[PDB]
Amino acid sequence: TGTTYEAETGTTLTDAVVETLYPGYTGSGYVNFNAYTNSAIEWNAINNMTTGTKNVKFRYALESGTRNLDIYVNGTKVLSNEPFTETGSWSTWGEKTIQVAMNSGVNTLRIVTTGTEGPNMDNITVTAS
Ligand SMILES: [Ca+2]
Ligand SMILES: [Ca+2]
Repeated sequence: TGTTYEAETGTTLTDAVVETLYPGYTGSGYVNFNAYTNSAIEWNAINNMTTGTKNVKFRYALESGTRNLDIYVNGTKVLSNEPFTETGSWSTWGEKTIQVAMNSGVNTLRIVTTGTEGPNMDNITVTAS
């Protein structure tokens, strides 16, 4: 089974802030990206048992539209403009899972806005595929 990492703690934020306005988040809050481009959340301590493909499941809210994020693993961009589709409400928390390669031990994962801003981000769950 997996490990959940909160977006709001254990992370470095760039042009993004922790908030609690919309209910239903896990932990102490969620992250609101503020800039249409170059806002970011970086997890610096994702800790895996093995090297291989991981399921990374984002819990997020997005009232309308699709917003795209670049995704970096260990400093290298591995997904470009990955879509996050609407959930319908800022208090509807949906899920999106990507499959990405990661290493055993401690890894970093960063998600970055690229022109469409971002979903409000609650947490990620990482599971070996
Ligand atoms: Ca925002
Ligand atoms: Ca959270």
